[PDB]
Amino acid sequence: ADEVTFVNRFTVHGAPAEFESVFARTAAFFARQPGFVRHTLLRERDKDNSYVNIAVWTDHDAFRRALAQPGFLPHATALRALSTSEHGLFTARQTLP
Amino acid sequence: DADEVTFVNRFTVHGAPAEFESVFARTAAFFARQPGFVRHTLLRERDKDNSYVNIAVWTDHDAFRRALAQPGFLPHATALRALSTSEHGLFTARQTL
Ligand SMILES: [Cl-]
Repeated sequence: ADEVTFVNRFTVHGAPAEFESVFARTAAFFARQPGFVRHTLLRERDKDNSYVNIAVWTDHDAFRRALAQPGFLPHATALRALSTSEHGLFTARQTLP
Repeated sequence: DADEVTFVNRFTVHGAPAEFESVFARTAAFFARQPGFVRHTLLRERDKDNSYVNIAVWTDHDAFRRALAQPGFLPHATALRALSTSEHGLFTARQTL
């Protein structure tokens, strides 16, 4: 299978510190799932309420098994309370180096 | 500031995706010769032919800006403008695992 990259754009409606806490707990959850490779949370420079998360998984099935975990639900609910999300699943076509 | 910057550029490709990808490879190689270039990833949305995201990391904003100001960037920018629409943002990494 090929690696998949999940890209999630967040518009944060409450306090960014609270969002980062909730996000940190979400990321720790995913980080102990089989097939998790890496993640980066990015904050937009000219804004205070704009974030993008990039998460890499070994394959599509590992990503969906993680998302299907009942243990994700509290994290999904908390994130939904604090933010509007637009997400997509991608594959990498070029990487340099 | 002196913070590492991550440039996120979302593209809708209206010409041939193969031509878009080829132009991008040459664009990335140009950037790879620029001081302060860290890494480049071109992502394609799964089961869309026409939706891409470039993630480009630079040691700081000034190194990025200077790269975009080089005369050598112009042919690449010109080719991308012929083939795609795009929306960009500049970000700083907040969390990583
Ligand atoms: Cl990442």
